[PDB]
Amino acid sequence: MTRFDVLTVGNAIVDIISRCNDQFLIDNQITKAAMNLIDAERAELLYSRMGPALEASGGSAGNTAAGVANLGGKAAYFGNVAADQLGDIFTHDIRAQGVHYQTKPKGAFPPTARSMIFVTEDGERSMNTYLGACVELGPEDVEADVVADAKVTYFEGYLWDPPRAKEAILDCARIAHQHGREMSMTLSDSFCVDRYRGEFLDLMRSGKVDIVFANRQEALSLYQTDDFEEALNRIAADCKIAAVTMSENGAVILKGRERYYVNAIRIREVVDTTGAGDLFASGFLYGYTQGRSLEDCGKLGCLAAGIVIQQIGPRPMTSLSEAAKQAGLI
Ligand SMILES: Nc1ncnc2c1ncn2[C@@H]1O[C@H](CO)[C@@H](O)[C@H]1O
Ligand SMILES: O=C(O)c1ccc2ccccc2n1
Repeated sequence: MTRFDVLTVGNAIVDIISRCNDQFLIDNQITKAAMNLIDAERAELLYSRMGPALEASGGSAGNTAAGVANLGGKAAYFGNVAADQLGDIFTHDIRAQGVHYQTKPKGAFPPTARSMIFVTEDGERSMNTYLGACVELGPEDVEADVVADAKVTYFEGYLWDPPRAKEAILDCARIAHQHGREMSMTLSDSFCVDRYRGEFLDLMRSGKVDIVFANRQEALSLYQTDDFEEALNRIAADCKIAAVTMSENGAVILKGRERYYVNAIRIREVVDTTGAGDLFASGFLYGYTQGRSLEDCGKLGCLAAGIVIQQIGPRPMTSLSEAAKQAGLI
């Protein structure tokens, strides 16, 4: 037996969430629906223009680990915060969910990462992220025993922005594969894919990544195409398993020549799309590490995604395991 189902690795971030009108995005030159990297000065500027807000632990991979644990799986997380109040919040929330989290802060400065997330009337989220302490994540933060004892190690494409995180990920891939485990990544964001297109392709083609998560936008960006069918064919050729999400249109899981389409759950109303892809990965990787069929992994993904988009904030505040039991996915 193993000690963990899923280890995730990401930018440790606290979210600062507010609703805005569409004009706000245009006036502030915020790219809608994207992750927008910002410096400390821009962070202060945007915050001064933001309305009253709510705070919640975030980080894409963090959300994913929390979601695995909520479902009843065993999760761990690597990510670097600062020794400050935001970091203490971050540490509390993820450990409180029963996720193993032992990455040690290096000091108080730079401070813990935060993302100002603006939710428009259509439920879309536009993130503005100051990386702070996340720039310090490196190979020293790899808990080798944790990687070795985890069935799957999953990481963000977003980790390619800070300088040394990629080296930790390469160490992770080596360890995971030497112990017969699997590696997984999410493409994270279509602009992130654009920044690191060749690098991400090489991760898949060299076999460093076994399982890739993408949405439609990321897949189209990856192969620089308007043709979604081309994108699916190419992604299936480049990685062992691909899980591609398509919002209200559900998901498709690809493995060689196999394709498994999965319907999205019908929604009351889309409240806030923040976390949707993260929780799709929770559900998928929980199913995968429980030995479930690829279709059933996709079902568990879409269930968790559907739940998170019906609340404010990125981590479901209700029981995913209960929801899966009621859905017969157990
Ligand atoms: N650069 C980033 N790296 C990792 N996660 C991010 C980044 N910017 C925003 N997020 C997280 O994305 C989550 C939504 O997927 C939010 O909870 C937010 O914290
Ligand atoms: O075809 C492209 O080259 C392409 C496609 C999608 C993109 C999304 C964000 C940034 C750059 C992109 N570039």
